[PDB]
Amino acid sequence: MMSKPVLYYDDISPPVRGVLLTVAALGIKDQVELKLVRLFEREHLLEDFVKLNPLHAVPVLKHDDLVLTDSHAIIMYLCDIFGQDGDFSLKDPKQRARVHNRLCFNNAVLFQRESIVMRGLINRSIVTLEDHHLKPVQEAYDCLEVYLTNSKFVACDQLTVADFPIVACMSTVGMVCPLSTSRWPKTAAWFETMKQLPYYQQANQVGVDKLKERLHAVM
Amino acid sequence: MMSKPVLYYDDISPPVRGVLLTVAALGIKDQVELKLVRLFEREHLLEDFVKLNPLHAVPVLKHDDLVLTDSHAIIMYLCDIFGQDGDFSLKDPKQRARVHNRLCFNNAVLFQRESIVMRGLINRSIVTLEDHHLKPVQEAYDCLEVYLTNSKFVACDQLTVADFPIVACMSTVGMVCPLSTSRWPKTAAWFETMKQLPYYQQANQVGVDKLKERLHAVM
Ligand SMILES: N[C@@H](CCC(=O)N[C@@H](CS)C(=O)NCC(=O)O)C(=O)O
Ligand SMILES: N[C@@H](CCC(=O)N[C@@H](CS)C(=O)NCC(=O)O)C(=O)O
Ligand SMILES: O=c1c(-c2ccc(O)cc2)coc2cc(O)c(O)cc12
Ligand SMILES: O=c1c(-c2ccc(O)cc2)coc2cc(O)c(O)cc12
Ligand SMILES: [Ca+2]
Ligand SMILES: [Ca+2]
Ligand SMILES: [Ca+2]
Ligand SMILES: [Ca+2]
Repeated sequence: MMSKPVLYYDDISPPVRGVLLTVAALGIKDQVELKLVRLFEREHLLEDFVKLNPLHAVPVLKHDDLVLTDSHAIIMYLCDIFGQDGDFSLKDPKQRARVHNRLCFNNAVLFQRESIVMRGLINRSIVTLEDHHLKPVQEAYDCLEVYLTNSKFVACDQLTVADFPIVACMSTVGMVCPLSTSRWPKTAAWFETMKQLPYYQQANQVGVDKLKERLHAVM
Repeated sequence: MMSKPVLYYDDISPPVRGVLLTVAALGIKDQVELKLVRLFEREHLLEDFVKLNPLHAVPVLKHDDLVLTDSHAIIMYLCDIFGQDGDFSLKDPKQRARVHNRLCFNNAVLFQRESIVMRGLINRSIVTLEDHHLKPVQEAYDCLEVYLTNSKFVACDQLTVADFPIVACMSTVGMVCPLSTSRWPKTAAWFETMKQLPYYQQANQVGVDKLKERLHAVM
């Protein structure tokens, strides 16, 4: 009779996969109900979903009357109510701020730059990738490489929920802007490490593979 | 001998002014030291600042060894350590998530759309504003109008720190995409309310006026 959060989702979306990765890492796959909202079917444009989220985007989390409409806020909230006593705890204010700071980096920099390119490719706004498209992504790689020089994972020396949105993005934009282990060695090593998490395949690779298939169709 | 946070800032920046508004609202203007980093002088490109923040952007907050490089994470952190027992408290997990959700809206939607237009204008990438420029801003207004129909302020019925980044942005992009009280009545009424906060003039209007002058020069 506990209230279960409901995650409105399409796992081709990197923001969605950041949450899926988080749900698995926190061990709460059984406490979060899923509700599929298929982007290529345009189910995010249905009147109910637009009423739920005027941004008409996934993911969305509904928990009782709480409606979160950004993967990054969903991730922090799931940590608060399910991860306070574990390895992903955000109880310490400086630790919470370190993690939040890198969530902001993903939301405002890395995913923004990935989505300009990916949205243009999907809607056929771009047919050929020019340097104007990939240079901002490589600048984001440069920043990530600095972060992963200063700590072992994106926000500190331990894995945190901030690694999950960034790796969801990294594994997506990587198909059009591949990581060079020589130019970004700390980032490549971190990427390889994250792919080895036991839940990486079901929480992130499935969705990447579906998007790769959609991109092969449009290119 | 308490450690004072240091805010690296230029108040022409809406993200900076979201923090300045927060600092005043929390009553901590005396607990946060300021360090000016002038964008038009290119002080954000100096080697020290780039080492501090590879994104070479303001604001930055340094507190002991903690370095936050996004206004939205700075705002949440200042609430945690200075506002836990007051009217802007984020101690409740659902309240924190509501506020964080609208910070994400500002970081990922409203400010992103404001900055594409403002950056293009400043660097002369755009000389005339076309519908491709203002339509995404008006879509963001449509979402904000929904939020302000469901609650009195952006995140709930009380003023929260989420109102401050959004009003910093709103007062900036408003100079190129004016709010229509007939098309967005709840947003206009909220905007007028925020302008009446006693700290609005020094924390936000000064910086807007400087940017208006910079825009008059470039247009
Ligand atoms: N900042 C948001 C971004 C969400 C987002 O952009 N989702 C995309 C898929 S990657 C979407 O649903 N797009 C549909 C649309 O924009 O109409 C988050 O992290 O949740
Ligand atoms: N998401 C960041 C954005 C910061 C940002 O874009 N700041 C701009 C001024 S509005 C800047 O310093 N730009 C300089 C540059 O990009 O080189 C935040 O909210 O702090
Ligand atoms: O934008 C999209 C859509 C999408 C949205 C609406 C629609 O009708 C069909 C596909 C689907 O997957 C994505 C994955 C990304 O990594 C990204 O940056 C953007 C998108
Ligand atoms: O981008 C800028 C710069 C800027 C950055 C670097 C520089 O060398 C000179 C001005 C200054 O003020 C801004 C205000 C905004 O509201 C915005 O969206 C973007 C900017
Ligand atoms: Ca179930
Ligand atoms: Ca309906
Ligand atoms: Ca002082
Ligand atoms: Ca130096």
